[PDB]
Amino acid sequence: GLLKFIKWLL
Ligand SMILES: CCCCCCCCCCCCOP(=O)([O-])OCC[N+](C)(C)C
Ligand SMILES: CCCCCCCCCCCCOP(=O)([O-])OCC[N+](C)(C)C
Ligand SMILES: CCCCCCCCCCCCOP(=O)([O-])OCC[N+](C)(C)C
Ligand SMILES: CCCCCCCCCCCCOP(=O)([O-])OCC[N+](C)(C)C
Ligand SMILES: CCCCCCCCCCCCOP(=O)([O-])OCC[N+](C)(C)C
Ligand SMILES: CCCCCCCCCCCCOP(=O)([O-])OCC[N+](C)(C)C
Ligand SMILES: CCCCCCCCCCCCOP(=O)([O-])OCC[N+](C)(C)C
Ligand SMILES: CCCCCCCCCCCCOP(=O)([O-])OCC[N+](C)(C)C
Ligand SMILES: CCCCCCCCCCCCOP(=O)([O-])OCC[N+](C)(C)C
Ligand SMILES: CCCCCCCCCCCCOP(=O)([O-])OCC[N+](C)(C)C
Repeated sequence: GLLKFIKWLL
């Protein structure tokens, strides 16, 4: 979880 949202943010 979580990492996918950060990959979008990046
Ligand atoms: C600054 C913070 C101080 C500490 C406060 C206490 C917070 C404790 C939070 C503990 C949360 C535990 O989540 P979990 O059971 O794995 O739910 C997620 C389940 N899935 C992966 C299936 C979506
Ligand atoms: C704004 C204030 C924020 C404070 C944040 C404090 C965070 C404390 C984190 C404590 C360590 C939690 O490690 P964990 O659940 O085993 O991680 C790995 C999770 N998976 C196994 C699902 C990959
Ligand atoms: C993008 C990733 C998002 C992950 C979100 C994970 C959410 C985990 C939530 C875990 C909540 C389970 O504790 P609860 O029964 O409500 O605890 C009691 C709470 N009080 C002491 C304040 C009454
Ligand atoms: C990036 C985030 C990682 C997860 C960090 C842990 C978050 C834990 C939050 C738990 C908050 C519990 O509060 P409460 O008073 O029982 O509210 C209940 C609110 N609902 C009825 C809408 C569920
Ligand atoms: C404001 C201060 C900010 C400090 C921020 C510190 C960040 C620490 C990050 C610690 C990351 C630990 O990764 P890990 O559990 O081994 O990853 C497992 C990843 N997969 C599930 C994809 C394999
Ligand atoms: C008040 C709310 C503030 C929230 C602040 C959130 C900070 C999040 C920082 C997340 C940093 C994640 O690092 P990472 O790549 O998994 O680290 C492991 C490094 N290697 C890949 C080289 C092993
Ligand atoms: C105890 C520590 C303080 C409380 C921290 C609580 C953090 C909980 C984070 C929960 C994040 C849930 O993401 P969500 O709405 O499903 O994502 C948006 C999805 N769409 C883009 C498709 C609309
Ligand atoms: C008001 C509160 C604001 C809090 C804001 C927190 C933001 C946290 C951002 C965390 C970013 C983590 O980056 P990373 O995974 O190491 O990037 C890797 C990127 N490349 C693969 C291209 C090298
Ligand atoms: C505790 C304080 C919480 C503050 C919460 C602030 C909420 C408002 C965040 C608004 C963020 C807007 O980003 P955006 O232009 O859609 O990003 C797109 C990013 N890429 C171009 C890399 C895809
Ligand atoms: C602090 C400003 C917050 C507001 C940002 C608004 C969205 C702008 C558009 C998205 C910008 C994406 O940048 P990034 O690929 O992650 O850049 C990383 C650059 N360094 C490798 C040099 C650290």
